Amino acid sequence: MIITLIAAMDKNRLIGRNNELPWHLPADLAHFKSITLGKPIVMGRRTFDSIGKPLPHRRNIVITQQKNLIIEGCDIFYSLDDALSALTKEPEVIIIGGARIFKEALPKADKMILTIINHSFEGDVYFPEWNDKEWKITSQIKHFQFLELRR
Ligand SMILES: NC(=O)C1=CN([C@@H]2O[C@H](COP(=O)(O)OP(=O)(O)OC[C@H]3O[C@@H](n4cnc5c(N)ncnc54)[C@H](OP(=O)(O)O)[C@@H]3O)[C@@H](O)[C@H]2O)C=CC1
Ligand SMILES: CN(Cc1cnc2nc(N)nc(N)c2n1)c1ccc(C(=O)N[C@@H](CCC(=O)O)C(=O)O)cc1
Repeated sequence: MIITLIAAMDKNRLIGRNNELPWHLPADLAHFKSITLGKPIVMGRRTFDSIGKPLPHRRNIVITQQKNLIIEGCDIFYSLDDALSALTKEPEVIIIGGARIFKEALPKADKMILTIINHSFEGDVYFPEWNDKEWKITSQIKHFQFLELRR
C-alpha cells in the first residue's frame, strides 16, 4: 500500500478557514477528482462536513472518535491506524485531509500531491511543515501549480 497525501495550499500552507476552503479553484477540484476517482479516500470528520456529502465514485472513509456516529455513504473508522490496517490489500490509499489527519498521516506518507497557490489568504488551519530534504520532486507543472513529491 502506497500512502498519498493530496492537498491544496497557499504559499503559507493555509488549507482552511471557518471549516471551509479559503478559495474556490475549479482547476484544482478537477485535478483532485481525476487523481482520487476509484480509490479509497481517507478524511477527517470535519473535512467530511466541509464537503457536505460523499464524493461520488470513491470509497469515502471518515475518521472520527464518535462511536455512535453513522455517516451515510461512507465507512467510519476510529483511528487512522484502523483505516490503514483495513486497507492493507489496497494498492494506494489517498489521504485528503484535513489539518489533523494530514499531520498524523505525514510521517507515514509515501507520496505527496500538492497544489501550491501563489497568494496569501486569511485562515486558521494549515498543512503541516515537511522537511524538504526528505522528499524529491517527481513532477512540477506551473499553471498555482501541481507538485508531485515522492519519499
Ligand atoms: N486545502 C485542502 O486541500 C484541504 C482543506 N481542508 C480544510 O481543512 C479544514 C478541516 O480540517 P481540520 O479542521 O484540521 O479537521 P479534520 O478534517 O482533520 O478533521 C478533524 C476530526 O477528525 C477526527 N480525527 C482526526 N484524527 C483522528 C484520530 N487519530 N482518531 C480519531 N479521530 C480523528 C476527529 O473527529 P471527531 O471530532 O468526530 O472525533 C477530529 O475532530 C477545513 O477548513 C477544510 O475545508 C480539508 C481537506 C483538504
Ligand atoms: C473541502 N474539500 C476538501 C478539499 C478541497 N480541495 C482539495 N484540493 C486538493 N488539491 N486536494 C485536496 N485534498 C482537496 N480537498 C472538498 C470540497 C469539494 C470537493 C468536490 O466537490 N469535488 C468533487 C467535484 C469537483 C468538481 O466540481 O469538479 C469531486 O468529485 O472531486 C472536494 C473536496
